[PDB]
Amino acid sequence: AKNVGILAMDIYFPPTCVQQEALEAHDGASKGKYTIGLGQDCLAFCTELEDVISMSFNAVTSLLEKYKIDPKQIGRLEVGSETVIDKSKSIKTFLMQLFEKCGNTDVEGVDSTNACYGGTAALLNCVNWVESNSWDGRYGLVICTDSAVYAEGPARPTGGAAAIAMLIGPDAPIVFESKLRGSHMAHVYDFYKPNLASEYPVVDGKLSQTCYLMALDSCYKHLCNKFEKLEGKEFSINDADYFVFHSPYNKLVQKSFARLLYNDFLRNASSIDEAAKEKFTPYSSLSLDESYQSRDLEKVSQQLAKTYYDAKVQPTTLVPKQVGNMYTASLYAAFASLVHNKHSDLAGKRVVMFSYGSGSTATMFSLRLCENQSPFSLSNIASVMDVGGKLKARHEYAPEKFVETMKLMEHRYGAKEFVTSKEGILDLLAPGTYYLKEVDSLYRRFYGKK
Repeated sequence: AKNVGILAMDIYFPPTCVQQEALEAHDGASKGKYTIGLGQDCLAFCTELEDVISMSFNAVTSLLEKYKIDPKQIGRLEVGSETVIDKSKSIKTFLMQLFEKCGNTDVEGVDSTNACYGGTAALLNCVNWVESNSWDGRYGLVICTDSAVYAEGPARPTGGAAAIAMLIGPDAPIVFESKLRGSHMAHVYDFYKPNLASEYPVVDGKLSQTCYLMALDSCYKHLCNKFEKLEGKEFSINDADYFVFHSPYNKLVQKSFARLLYNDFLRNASSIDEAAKEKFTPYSSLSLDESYQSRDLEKVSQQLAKTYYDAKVQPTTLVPKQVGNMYTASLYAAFASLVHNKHSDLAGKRVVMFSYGSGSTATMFSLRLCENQSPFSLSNIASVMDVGGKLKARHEYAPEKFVETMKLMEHRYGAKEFVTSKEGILDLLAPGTYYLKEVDSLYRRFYGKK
């Protein structure tokens, strides 16, 4: 199996959304608190008719369909999600209905979990499966799916929902540079969900910033070390064409890329020019511990990174800014944004990906993009995903109707024995979309289509 990586991708997000500007006004918030301070424009959200299962159905069926993939040709199916539906029965098992109809039940894979990192863990397991002695010559299929918008509180504007499906196989247009990565994992209580009966997390804002930056620095350092062994030169921001990040909100993306410039400063890397050096020098006496909480450092790193950001990062932001936090699918939606925006110039380029999940688990890994024939080509991936079209076909909710919907979702969370209400909503879903009809008295969920 040569050149293993991503062959095909498709993406689903709910058409129902709320504009961040309007939400600012609805809340008691000063203008631009969300659109500038978070860097977020719009928030897609599941109504009562949509959930992680239904969104996965849309994305996988669309992928299978538009790339003309025989479902019998899937040898492994894996799911990343932090959205808990059952404590025992995996989301993977639900998705198997989509293969049973073909009689394809000999399929490896289950669910991977750690916060926003589960989709990455699955992706890597699937790539490793293709390269392994156990590979049977069939495709791997990875699903990242998540939905959560807190009905109340300060975290409500940072919600979102999507499912991404990725077909994995040899001879790919998107190739894993297998040795060029670094991971960081640790036992921390930065952000976790310890109360099984509620969606509210315990958050330690203090620890969480320290944890995320520590993971990012550490992944970058490990990847740089690997690069130095591989290519015999020190890595800098100049050695990749694009940097793609886990993108819960856009401001964190800006800070993340800027932190990489600071790292380059510390390593006296060649991305750091004359003037940049002089900008960072006042901060050369800061300890690492000190570096994580310095606002002044943040702003200078931001000033330095500014020009590189528009070239290397900005094209990865379309979907996350228009949809919101997609949790496990976030990084892959940023990547999908990149393909949408730059497909005709991506052949030959290096793309660095950074995946994070609180608790904490993180990996920075590198991809090389390649010219390939359709249907497994960058151009055909951009065409199939139709991100432009999906964005044009959205339906805006007033913040009012949005808040009522979130209260409704709060009511249906971990609940049994109800029928969803289709009146006014089904009209908004595109033709062929899966939706939740009812959850019976034994918590069993039933779906329709269209």
